[PDB]
Order: sequence, then C-alpha cells, then structure tokens
Amino acid sequence: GSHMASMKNAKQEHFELDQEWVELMVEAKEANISPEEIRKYLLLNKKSAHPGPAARSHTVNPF
Amino acid sequence: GSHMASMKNAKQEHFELDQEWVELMVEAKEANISPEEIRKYLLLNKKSAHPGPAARSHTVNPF
Repeated sequence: GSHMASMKNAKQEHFELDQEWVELMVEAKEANISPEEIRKYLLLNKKSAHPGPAARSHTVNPF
Repeated sequence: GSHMASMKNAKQEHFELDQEWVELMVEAKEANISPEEIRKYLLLNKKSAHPGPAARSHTVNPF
C-alpha cells in the first residue's frame, strides 16, 4: 500500500478553556441562571484521557 | 417589664449563591462542560432580583 500522512500522537478528552468561565460566572449570579444544569452534568462528567498499555508478559502455556 | 428574647428572634439557614457558582466555575473549566449554555441564556435573561411567584397552594392562615 502507498504512504499517507497522520498525526504523531493520539487524541485526548482534555481541551483548552479559561476566561469564558469567569466571565459567565460573575453575571450568572446577578441574572440568576441555573447552576444545577452545569453541576449535574459535571457530577457525571469527571472525565480523563485513556491510559497507556500495561506491557506485561503473556504466553498460552501452563506454569 | 418582664425578660424576653431580643430581635431578630430567629435565624434563617439560606446559603450563599456564590459558593455553588465558584466551585462550578473552577471544576466545569477543567471538565470542559458547556459555558455557551449560560452565555446564550444570559443574553436573553438580562434579569435582576425579584420576590417569589404566587402558587395555588397559598392561603391566609386562620391565626
């Protein structure tokens, strides 16, 4: 088969964000938006990226 | 006259709205929940503080 380009590393569940979350929070208290919608989503979504392999030895033979 | 308890005669137990929103803001940033839900809602919901609404269960007590 012919060669084709690809990304040097796998995708992760981690993403960049910062200043939207401080900007919404200050106004959401004065406007009385629902925090529960985020906190219940967040309570499930305590996410992390997939780990590396264990790389332990194995064989289809008795001890 | 006779001794009695001073004003205010009873405490209320309502917590700060800020302490949900401050934990939520820090944790939702690291979890990458949607800030766009709060920001799009806030742009319509340009509200301020108000008393509670009426309901069918409300009535004047006999005493």
